[PDB]
Amino acid sequence: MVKTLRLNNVTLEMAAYQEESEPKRKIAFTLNVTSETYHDIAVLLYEKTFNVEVPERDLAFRGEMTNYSTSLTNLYEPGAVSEFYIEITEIDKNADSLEHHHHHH
Repeated sequence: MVKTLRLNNVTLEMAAYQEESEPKRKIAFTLNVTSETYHDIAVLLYEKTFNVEVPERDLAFRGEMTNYSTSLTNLYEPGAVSEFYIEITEIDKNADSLEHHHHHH
């Protein structure tokens, strides 16, 4: 029961968590963001890579957002309002081959 879900230190709730376990493990969780902070969030879309960590199934996963899902939104407190898509595909090495690791870590 995937209730304890963390996206890079950020604990997350959802409404419709749906992961495709075959040909491509796509973690599609429906995040219902509310109109409270939705102002900036409407501008946010996919953004970055996500470190999906789940203690139950034991998955310290770092998948990529293909950024072409045609969905919007990224994070922020899930209430029960704007059901949005954050469907993260099982990361491939298709997108570039450079170890682009240097943000602040």
